[PDB]
Amino acid sequence: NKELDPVQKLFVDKIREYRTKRQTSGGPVDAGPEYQQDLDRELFKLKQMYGKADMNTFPNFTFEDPKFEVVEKPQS
Repeated sequence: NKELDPVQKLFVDKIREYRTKRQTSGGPVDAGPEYQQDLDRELFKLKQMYGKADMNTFPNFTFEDPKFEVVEKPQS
């Protein structure tokens, strides 16, 4: 495997589907027409956490799913 197996690709195409929604028209970074470099850097951070987390925290990379509904109330 060079740098993308027959599946990992779907991942990069998943973080660009959940972050894309957050974009809308007002978020982090200038968010210009090619801010993708700021969106990939954020999603790229996951691959780093998954490398040590072993996907033990995320049942299937959610970051939006309702599964988060566990303790919604505290400021945090």
